[PDB]
Amino acid sequence: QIQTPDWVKHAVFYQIFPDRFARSKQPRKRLLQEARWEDWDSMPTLQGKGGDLWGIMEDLDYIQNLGINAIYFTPIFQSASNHRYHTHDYYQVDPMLGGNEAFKELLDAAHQRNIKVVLDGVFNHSSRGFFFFHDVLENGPHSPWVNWFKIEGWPLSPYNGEFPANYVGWAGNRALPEFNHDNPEVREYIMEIAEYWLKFGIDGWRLDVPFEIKTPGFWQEFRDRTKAINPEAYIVGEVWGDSRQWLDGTQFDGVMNYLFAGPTIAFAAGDRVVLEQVQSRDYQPYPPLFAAEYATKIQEVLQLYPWEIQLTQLNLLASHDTARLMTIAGGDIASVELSTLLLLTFPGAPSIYYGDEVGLPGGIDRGFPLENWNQEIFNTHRQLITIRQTYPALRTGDYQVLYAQGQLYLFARTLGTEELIIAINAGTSSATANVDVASLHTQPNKLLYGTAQQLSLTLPARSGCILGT
Amino acid sequence: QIQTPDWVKHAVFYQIFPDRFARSKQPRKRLLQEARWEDWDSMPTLQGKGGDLWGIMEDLDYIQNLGINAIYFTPIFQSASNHRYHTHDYYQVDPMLGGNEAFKELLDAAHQRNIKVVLDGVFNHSSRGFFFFHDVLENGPHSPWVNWFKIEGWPLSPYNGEFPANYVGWAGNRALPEFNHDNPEVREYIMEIAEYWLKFGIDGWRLDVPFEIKTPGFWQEFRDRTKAINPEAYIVGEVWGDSRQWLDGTQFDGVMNYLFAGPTIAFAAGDRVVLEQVQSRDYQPYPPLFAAEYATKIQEVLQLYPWEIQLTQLNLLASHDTARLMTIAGGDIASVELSTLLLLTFPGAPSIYYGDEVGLPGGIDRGFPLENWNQEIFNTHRQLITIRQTYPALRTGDYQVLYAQGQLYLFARTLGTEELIIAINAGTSSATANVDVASLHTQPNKLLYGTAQQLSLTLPARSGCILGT
Repeated sequence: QIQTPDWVKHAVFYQIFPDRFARSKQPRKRLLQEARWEDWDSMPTLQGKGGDLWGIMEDLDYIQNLGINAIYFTPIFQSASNHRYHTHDYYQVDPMLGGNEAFKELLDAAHQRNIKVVLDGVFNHSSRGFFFFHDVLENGPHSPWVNWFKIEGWPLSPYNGEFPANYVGWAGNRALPEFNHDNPEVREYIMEIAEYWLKFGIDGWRLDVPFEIKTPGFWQEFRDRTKAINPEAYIVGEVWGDSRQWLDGTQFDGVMNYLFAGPTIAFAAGDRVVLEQVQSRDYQPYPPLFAAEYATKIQEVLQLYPWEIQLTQLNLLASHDTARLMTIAGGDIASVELSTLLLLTFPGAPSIYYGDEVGLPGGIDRGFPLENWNQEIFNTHRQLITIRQTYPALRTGDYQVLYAQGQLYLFARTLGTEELIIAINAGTSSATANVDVASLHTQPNKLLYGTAQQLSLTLPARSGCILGT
Repeated sequence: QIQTPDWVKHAVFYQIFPDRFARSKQPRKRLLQEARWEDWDSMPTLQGKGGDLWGIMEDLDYIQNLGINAIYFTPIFQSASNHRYHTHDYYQVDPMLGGNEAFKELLDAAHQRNIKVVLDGVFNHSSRGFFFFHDVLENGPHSPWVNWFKIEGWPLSPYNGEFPANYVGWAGNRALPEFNHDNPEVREYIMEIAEYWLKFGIDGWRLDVPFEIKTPGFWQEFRDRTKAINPEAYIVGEVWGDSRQWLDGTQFDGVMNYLFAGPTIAFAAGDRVVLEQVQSRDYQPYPPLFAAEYATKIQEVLQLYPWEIQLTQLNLLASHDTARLMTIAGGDIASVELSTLLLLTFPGAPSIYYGDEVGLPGGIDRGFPLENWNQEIFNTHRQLITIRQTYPALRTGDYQVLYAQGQLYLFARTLGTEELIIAINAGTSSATANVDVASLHTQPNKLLYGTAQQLSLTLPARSGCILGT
């Protein structure tokens, strides 16, 4: 029977790019932990400004105060500088980020505050330094691990672009050599990595481009071993698109729901979306949508997966891969507030991208959020998160479209007695809706957010509200 | 005040090339420890014959029975296949050898039997996969570790021999990129590696080509930190030649005494040395020596270093780097027995190269000794080791040349009351010596080995003996 972690159904996730989050407020002995202070100046690399895991641990005050109870990262394992997606050693948190020691301290500091931590697993490819590929570059045909990868001919040309690489790399890039997952050895190796970190204490896995590993039975085994070590462990696939193939209950607990992000932005932002700023590969926040259109595709999205899994989906509006919220919408604040509102009132776990909560800009490849806040946008986030953690219906309640006409959208979230009405007016003019709400046994008349069985609801332009009771 | 480990002064060392020592007598789950047996056949690399650390642990019976009480290895850290001297990760025992787990079991099994273990430290250079060099190959000029190595210009050509590497490699080889030890960071990194394994439990360090690291103060610091973790830890430099520079008491406890090996072989083997089989870079077992000549250069070698250090020298007759004993002497058994005799009766710790003890051949680049023994040569070894562990004088006693004329050599080892006379007749004919031995207070007349104050000693051709009392 389909079962997903319960803590996830009630969590608020917060995606961090550690390299560019926060510096520690203290001089840190990263890498060379034994080095004495007198030598500090002699050591240029240690002495002299990127973000690290110390930093995040130090800013747990801020993160918790925002209302966050679970942070998940981009890839943090040892890898070359500015290339965290080209794994060198999966068993080691990168030295510059503070290594396993710094990670262990952050991990404990988080758990002490009851904040979960999920890591990114880049298992489709590694790097040219990854040990077993290293052995292949050194021994060629004689290397015993040739069959661990996808070699096409000899000789290989790892670094000289003037000659054919002769081995398959992600997106045709030599620095991203792919794994031969069909090989039961490669598979066993991936599984053992997954198990290790769960034993270490992480609260589960983000899966990078998991749809590339096509070996049948691969992800069910992944789920089996994973849950074996931690039955409450959260397995999220980063998949852009219909993810039914992996959401049958035997693989992931959910995916990063870009199917939610596209329509939500296309409706809240409308024709204000800055096209040259949309990572069209991930989501489609265009063409602009009218209330009735947002309503049908949203319901279509809500009946795509089993309800238990829908509740553990990772809803988002941005990621390391896309532009920030303020940027995708040409600085239109209302687009941010309206979008965030739909995000924090959607069934499934919400995910806030670090920086968005302070109105920080960001195109498709900026950081250090705690360094000019957009107070308004910040308050919208904190307040909405408090409200989501205050009413169970907003987390695991059902979802009912009440009204969707023109540019005005109304739906209700209900759990037992609790009934909440959420309204969105994406239009440039004030609007009112007359609705026959006989599906509700109460009459939500109290404003829990914003300003505003027969109901007459009037909303100001580009505004949303939450009605309680 | 100069002080070296005491256990070393009474140990008998046994040099092993793990890859080619012994296979485990059991199917082993190296690398993928979690893999289930049903998959064994699906895993070609695991299922299908090199030596490993399991194997050595299983053959501790044999090693201890030989009389060995300390084994030291060639490089065993993670590295490409057939290239153990090109380190990939210093913090990991190579997967194929059984990893840290297998090493941990061998380490404990040895210590339970009171047998020490010394590892080889290759700190002058690493490999192209070594993480920080990896970062340099990936980021070039922008890599933050450029100054960790010896880059000469851009761009670098790591694997394409048709273009200049542009970075310094050991002996001009690109696969062996050198470290910039002058960099206090590189140095701190080396030191931390050294400390780690000592904390792990190893009984000290063999230092590979340490004379290449010229940074002043480097080896004194190495000694300081090392002994800090384990005051009884054995620091041996692999240096071929006058090692006074490093044997002043602030650096090594001793070196692999090739200054002993050269003359010893040149005398015991004489013109039977097979020139095309001598690694002339390490030692010079030519031209052949007459007794009187062996005597003067041996005394010259015995007054080269402080006595406390001479007692912890690692005397040997062969290494991974040279030809085996049976091979260097054209299969002349007497050369082996005579040489081994001089080795086991010399002041300082003796080192036996695995295979030599069974007459195994070996040119300058064969293994698996426990697989046709030369019983005679084996008995000579075991017996001589038993005799060395039986009389303290043979270990830490003084050294006095009694007679050296023609092809007949006599010396005594004395400790307190104990006085031992060792005789060598390298000649092809029977010989007798008349000596005035007034330096001794006893008259050694008992044969403890071999067949034979005024003394008349007669020795058969190509033979040696030990006289007790």
